[PDB]
Amino acid sequence: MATEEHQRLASIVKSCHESLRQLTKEYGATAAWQEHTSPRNAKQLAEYAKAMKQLAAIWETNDGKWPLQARSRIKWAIDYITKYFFTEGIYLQKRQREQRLLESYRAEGKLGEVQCRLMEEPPDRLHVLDVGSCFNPFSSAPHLEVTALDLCPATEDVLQADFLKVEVVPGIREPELEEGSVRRLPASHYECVIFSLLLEAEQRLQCCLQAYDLLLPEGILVLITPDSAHLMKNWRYSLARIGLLRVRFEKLPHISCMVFRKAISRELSQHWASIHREEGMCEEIRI
Repeated sequence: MATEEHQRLASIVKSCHESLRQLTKEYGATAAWQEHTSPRNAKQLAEYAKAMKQLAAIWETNDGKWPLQARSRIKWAIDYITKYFFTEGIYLQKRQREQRLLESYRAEGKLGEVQCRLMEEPPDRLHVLDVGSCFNPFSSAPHLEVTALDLCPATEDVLQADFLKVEVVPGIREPELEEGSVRRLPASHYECVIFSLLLEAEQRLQCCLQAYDLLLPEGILVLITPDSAHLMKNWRYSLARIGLLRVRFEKLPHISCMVFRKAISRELSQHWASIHREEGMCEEIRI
């Protein structure tokens, strides 16, 4: 029961605390810190100066509490990402488990010849796209290079954007902002995409398509949804159909947490959908 849930929860957070202490030692500071302590614009030095006033104020007022206290579910998300790319090389584990299946499919002759795409060695700071972000929390981690965007951002550092409305155009390496809200995004760029803003048919699916396009080969898409059962399989089919496979499902005490991975070949995951289509599964993403 929930005894297993909590027993796993507490262990994940200990793993995360330990791992992040280590990572901080290596990186010296967070991505935002580096990007901000060297201001190129007058606006940038303003941000610096206001942040200094913020720091003086945080040091004198209270103690032992950095204001933004990240929530436990988010801590799971960091932990998983760190393990998938760095500490546990799970992407490689999955690359083996996936290549084996492709072999098996071409052996049946069920899948023909396939051109694939695999990812190079993981970079020192991982491109993370936190969609529908509240307080760009993944910015707190040292190894993360976060691009956060909310429909209605409340921080200076989250980008005005409607996710479903952005052209994912390959050949650029930076988000393009026309009129203070994002118009164009670099296609196949991010190691990880986080559906912070949970999805709740056609819209509910297209968001995942865009995510797929934004992900690099073997990238991850992370979904947090509360307890508020068989539907998950009925559209794990649908996700597999688009091109990604459920590579993790954890049951937090009250929340449920999923990670899908952009497979080595899209044809692979689509054929896998064919095999595992339980009769009475919609091609779309439903509540």
